[PDB]
Amino acid sequence: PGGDTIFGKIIRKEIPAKIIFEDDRCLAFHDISPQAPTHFLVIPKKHISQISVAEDDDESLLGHLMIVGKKCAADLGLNKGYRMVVNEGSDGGQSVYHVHLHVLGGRQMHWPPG
Amino acid sequence: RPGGDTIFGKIIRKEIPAKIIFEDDRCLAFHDISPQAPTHFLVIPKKHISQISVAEDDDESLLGHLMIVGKKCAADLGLNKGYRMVVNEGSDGGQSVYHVHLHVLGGRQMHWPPG
Repeated sequence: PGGDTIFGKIIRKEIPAKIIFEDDRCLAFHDISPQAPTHFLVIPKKHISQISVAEDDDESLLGHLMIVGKKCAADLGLNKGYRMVVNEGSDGGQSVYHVHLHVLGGRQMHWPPG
Repeated sequence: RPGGDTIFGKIIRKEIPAKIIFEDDRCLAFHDISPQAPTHFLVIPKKHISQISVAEDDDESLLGHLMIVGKKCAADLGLNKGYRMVVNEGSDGGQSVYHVHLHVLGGRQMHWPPG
């Protein structure tokens, strides 16, 4: 395992998180520093440090994060829409080196996206 | 019609011009006409899916492929300091074209919140 980051600790259930959905290969949970009325993350259980090092073999898994994200969004009542975000590196503002998909909604999201 | 009715379908079929970065059997990457960062491009599926909220379970590989292509193009374009990937859904998400698309933005510091 899950990796040497705080998201690894969350996957291993070593520290608490408000879990929305789990399966054998990913976990969705509310972000601890929410930027919208609904703001959650979907992360793979496989430790991929960042999107730039993902491989072709990971394509199904990455797509799974997005499908889980959109299903969780529907379940959380985000019927007016939402925004998904993946941050990479310094310029991307990536805060934890474990791949994570942000899903934000419950308010108008603006442009540019940061 | 292959590619759908939106202006992204027109781009897929080469009916309107675009600044194409990458093309394969599943997707197309091209620069955004209204960039919000020094580098700002889109990766879209050739299969028309109107928005992420209606994607099917069987679309997983294709959606993941958009991200792999996004990160490969970012590398090929020299975005070594990082970048942000964005999918907009519906009104609150600020979606203006109803054909699924992955934004990739870089070349400057991106801020938080992401809009």
